[PDB]
Amino acid sequence: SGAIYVGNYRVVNRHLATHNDWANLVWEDSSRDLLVSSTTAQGCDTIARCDCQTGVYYCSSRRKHYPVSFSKPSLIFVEASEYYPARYQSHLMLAVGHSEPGDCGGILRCQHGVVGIVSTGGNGLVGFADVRDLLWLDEE
Ligand SMILES: COc1ccccc1[C@H](O)CN1C[C@@H](C(N)=O)CCC1=O
Ligand SMILES: [Zn+2]
Repeated sequence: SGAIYVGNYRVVNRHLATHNDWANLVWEDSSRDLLVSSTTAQGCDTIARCDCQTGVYYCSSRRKHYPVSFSKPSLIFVEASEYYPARYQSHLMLAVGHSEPGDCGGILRCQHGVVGIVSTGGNGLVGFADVRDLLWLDEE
């Protein structure tokens, strides 16, 4: 589990969104595994606006932050889970790292700010849903 709190937005994995998220919906995209809801309180996270390919992510199944090298956002085939059919997930970045299904939500960050959140993985892989192209998270 986990979310990004930027401005008056909450960014979560679409597959982990709550009823309150769906009842206060700003935007959702199944192909990216992302959903954004509105918040009453202002958040403290800042979004990175860059093309970094190195950063650090939080892994809840190890209580640890790991430094990683990761691929550029791409269209990558993801194996069937309890949330999605085997399919093509867009704007996904992969790295070598430990990951398990409850780790979705952990933040990946670079020197510029938050890059994205854990969305996939398995066999020493971890996939991150990028958020750096969502420029509207910085306003309104
Ligand atoms: C962190 O992910 C894992 C970890 C260990 C093993 C397998 C995985 C999966 O890739 C994660 N997965 C895919 C998600 C998606 N974005 O399509 C939907 C829900 C899900 O369980
Ligand atoms: Zn960066």
